[PDB]
Amino acid sequence: KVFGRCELAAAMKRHGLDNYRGYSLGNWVCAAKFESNFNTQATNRNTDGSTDYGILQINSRWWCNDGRTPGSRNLCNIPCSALLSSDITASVNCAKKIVSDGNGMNAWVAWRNRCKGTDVQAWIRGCRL
Ligand SMILES: C[N+](C)(C)CCO
Ligand SMILES: [Cl-]
Ligand code: NA
Repeated sequence: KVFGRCELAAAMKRHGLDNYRGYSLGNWVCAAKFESNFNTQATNRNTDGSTDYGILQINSRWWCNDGRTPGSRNLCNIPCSALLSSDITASVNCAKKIVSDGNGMNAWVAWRNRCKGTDVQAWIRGCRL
């Protein structure tokens, strides 16, 4: 599924992301925009052979099992495919574990390089929330 902007902001809020670990909703929307263009089916292979999955491009090195990332963990206890569902519940739940891991939203390099420090509220501007 490709979410609309305000559609995704609404789903994220309903699953308790808005201000989670102190990150306002625009931060999550901006990160998903640059990680996946709001497409739940987005995948991207990394140089190390791990893969990133879903709206927040969560990585198989640590967070999910895909059966093809040697030496990796599955700290969210999920198949990476669950991260590609139209229902964002597994991506949100695993994102809450990632953003709690110590480095906050710096875990997502596209958030640090394209969202951090910017006027992230613009991403939820005009949305009924
Ligand atoms: C969300 N991760 C930390 C797993 C990677 C970003 O693409
Ligand atoms: Cl933080
Ligand atoms: Na894994």
